Amino acid sequence: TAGKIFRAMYDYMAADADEVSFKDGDAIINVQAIDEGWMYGTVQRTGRTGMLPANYVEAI
Repeated sequence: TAGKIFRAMYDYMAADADEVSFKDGDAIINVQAIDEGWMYGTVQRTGRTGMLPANYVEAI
């Protein structure tokens, strides 16, 4: 029942207040998903919500 969840694999560095800073090993959820472009979830490491590069995080 809605248990896809995701996971990051790199230490992305937010460029502004629109992205997030998740590191490899941290987990995240999925409030949105533009696909073929960027993503959106709440950093479980702190709770900030922003965009994420699909070329960094992946599913598990």
